[PDB]
Amino acid sequence: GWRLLLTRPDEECAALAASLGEAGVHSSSLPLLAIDPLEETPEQRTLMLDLDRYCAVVVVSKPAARLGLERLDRYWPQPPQQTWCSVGAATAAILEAYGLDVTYPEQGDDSEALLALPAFQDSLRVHDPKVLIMRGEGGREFLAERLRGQGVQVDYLPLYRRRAPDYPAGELLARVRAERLNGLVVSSGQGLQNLYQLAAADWPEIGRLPLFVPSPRVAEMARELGAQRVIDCRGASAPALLAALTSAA
Ligand SMILES: [Cl-]
Ligand SMILES: [Cl-]
Repeated sequence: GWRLLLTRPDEECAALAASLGEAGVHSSSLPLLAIDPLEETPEQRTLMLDLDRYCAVVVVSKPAARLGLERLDRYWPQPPQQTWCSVGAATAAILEAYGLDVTYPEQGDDSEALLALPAFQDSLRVHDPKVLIMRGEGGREFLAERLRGQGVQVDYLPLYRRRAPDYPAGELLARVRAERLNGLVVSSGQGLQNLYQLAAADWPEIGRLPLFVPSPRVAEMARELGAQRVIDCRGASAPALLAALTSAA
């Protein structure tokens, strides 16, 4: 059967490993990014104290929901009236567990899916619309750029930095060989980049394996890097990965 390398951050990695194990798929976890919470600056705290200026808040990732909820809880006994948005169901559920109503697409692989969602566009129907994006220190500029194009002002709240964990030399190749892995999962472009960087000289070998990517954009990024077997899952969730595994080899 399928024997997969997972490369997602540690917390999301364990939840995926468990789902895959429950479905009877073997996996080995090698997080290619670690999540380092950011120290809130005075300018960032001000954004949070003025959270009620935003008609929508977009949470781009599971760590952004977790860390973003900490600051919400810190500064808001009662959350202001605004629309909370997510790209996927899995990010939405962290917010939902807190008690928020979340706007998100059902297909939901990428920023585009949220951007095109009628419920999301409706939340922008406001005088001088302002949106807050909760995310890492860096990321995709697409959503901000597009929102600004429609006359929406866009602020970022960085919550964490993403860094490559330090592994003993050869960890990636050792894992693929020792665990007889026949597939790789990445869940983002940065994750895919870190994989290429860590593969280094063994990339011709590693790039050979079925590479399961969450979206068309990441699929394109992977071809550009020389990955020979690029597989587009319809999103980053476990069910999406299972359906993609069934269809592949
Ligand atoms: Cl992954
Ligand atoms: Cl970052």
